[PDB]
Amino acid sequence: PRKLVPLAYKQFSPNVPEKTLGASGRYEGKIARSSERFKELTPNYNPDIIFKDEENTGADRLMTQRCKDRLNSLAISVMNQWPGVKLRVTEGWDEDGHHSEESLHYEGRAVDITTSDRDRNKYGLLARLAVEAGFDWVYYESKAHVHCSVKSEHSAA
Ligand SMILES: [Zn+2]
Repeated sequence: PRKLVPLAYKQFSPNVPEKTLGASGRYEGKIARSSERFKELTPNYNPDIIFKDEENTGADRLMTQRCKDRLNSLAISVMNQWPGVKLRVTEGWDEDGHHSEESLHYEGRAVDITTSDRDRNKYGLLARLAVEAGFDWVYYESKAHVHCSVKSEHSAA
């Protein structure tokens, strides 16, 4: 086994920019409910994940299949890491323009996460678990959350 080293505040892994092919790849444009690409999004109702849903719209649950798969893997690892604690999503798909101009939040490929107990001291390790869970980019963006994203299925050729 390898020793698990938490990410430090503002560290990102892999250590390259988010929207490079070695990480989560390109911005593909905003997804709105009326978009054809809204069909890229699937609602995550994993009982072992808490969703903040501050907008009261269920947007936080709507994400791409790859995002869902990586998040679901991480959910198991979080419960393993801290028995009694669960993975929590505080911001998923954003319909409201609350990020920078070309955010993967706008297309359901990024989630901001915490632990269910909101113990900020756990977040560096949470970030390392997100890397181990296979998220394509993980960024300890604020003391209050870890930003995790995935690539799209649209660079296969
Ligand atoms: Zn984020």
